[PDB]
Amino acid sequence: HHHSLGLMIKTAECRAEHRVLDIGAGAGHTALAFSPYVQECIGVDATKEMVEVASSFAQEKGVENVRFQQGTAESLPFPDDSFDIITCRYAAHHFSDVRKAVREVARVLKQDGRFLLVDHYAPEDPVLDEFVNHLNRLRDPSHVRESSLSEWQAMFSANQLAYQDIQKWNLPIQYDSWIKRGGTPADREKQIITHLNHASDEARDTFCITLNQNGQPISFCLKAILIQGIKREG
Repeated sequence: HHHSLGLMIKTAECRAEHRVLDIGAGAGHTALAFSPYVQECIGVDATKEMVEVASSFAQEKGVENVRFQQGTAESLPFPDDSFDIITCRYAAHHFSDVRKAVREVARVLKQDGRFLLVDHYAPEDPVLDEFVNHLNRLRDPSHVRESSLSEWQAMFSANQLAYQDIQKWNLPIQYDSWIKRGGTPADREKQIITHLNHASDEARDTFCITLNQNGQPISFCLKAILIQGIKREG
């Protein structure tokens, strides 16, 4: 996911004295990419296993200014106004309570600090919203919900973040590879195939659904965005 990462780095306007928090840090790629440009990166991930993976990956690359810990966005342990930049890349759809996550992000962000949020999102039309959320939940039972852009705008406003859409793009998904990386079993996959094959015309257009004549899916697109939040006042 080099495009989203490069976009975030570009948009962040990194300075050498900046402190960065990465929410849902995974194997540590986002934090490592920021590390040459800032003073310090802190990653939080929900699983102990990813915290250990990220830390050994930092060691293996010799970076000394990145640290990882276990935690969730819904309860960040950090003081108010402590980060210059907060990043969240393809993680929000896994939050158990996104409204509480944003409240926490806003709390720990410094005044005029930047929240850089990349995720795929639900179209405004509730039927397309539902189609894509169901598709992603079938493949990943960790999936909670991908919010609409309306919803993000309302959550930012609720927490005194200025909202800006930096870039929107279609995120192309190669079906065979997507199923393999999800480890989805045959019966779960059969449900995915039925879902894609029975898509409305509007869903087929919106999500760029490509199929074989025998109904075996080939590709589709998710709707991706980089949103920037800036902490202001109320």
